[PDB]
Amino acid sequence: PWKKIQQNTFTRWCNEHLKCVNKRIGNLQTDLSDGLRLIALLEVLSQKRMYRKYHQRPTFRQMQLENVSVALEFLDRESIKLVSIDSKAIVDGNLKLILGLVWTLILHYSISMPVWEDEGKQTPKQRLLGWIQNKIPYLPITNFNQNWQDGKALGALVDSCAPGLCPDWESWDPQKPVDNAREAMQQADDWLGVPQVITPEEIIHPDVDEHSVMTYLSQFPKAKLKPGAPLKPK
Repeated sequence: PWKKIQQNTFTRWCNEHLKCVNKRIGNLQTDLSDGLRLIALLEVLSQKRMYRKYHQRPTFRQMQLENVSVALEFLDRESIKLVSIDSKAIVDGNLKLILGLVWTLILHYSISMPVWEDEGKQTPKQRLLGWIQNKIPYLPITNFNQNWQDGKALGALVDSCAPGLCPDWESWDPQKPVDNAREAMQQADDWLGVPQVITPEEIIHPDVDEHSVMTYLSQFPKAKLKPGAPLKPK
């Protein structure tokens, strides 16, 4: 069951981007095969259009391979190195490899490229880990799994971005993981506008993979306080 968390998160992350161009993925293992959603997703992330024309209604496997080819040449031109990916992998629904592709895109567009203020030559994992640490310097943040399990750090992070959103996170009962996670995230979703690409039940699970957590947490650096945010002190 928990072995679907990365798939779930990666799927939500894609939909969050695909909605603006009115598209959505139902099944990650099969909905990027005709290459149309993959192309759409790339156009949104890079804000650039494809180098050549593609088939807007690929019924045949050939047209799908050609379609993914457009998406893959696009990545090749942007100098975005992919891991063990060919068109055949996407079109045939090789789950493990398309997930690798999504993480590659997530890593590139969400952590490597973006401009981040709040001051936070280093691996992407280090950059995000550095930004987060700077936000809550009173918690030893060294990883993207165990540090978030009790759900208190999530409250600490949200309140750090907008002091007053979760002011008494420190007094939160550590043995109520989901309630802490939900509270923190729902507030981040509401007033910091970060989508819950990973759910509170998943973020605290013992098996949660660092990638899923990084995908969700990679959304805080560019987050901004909304107007009318209910803030309460001590």
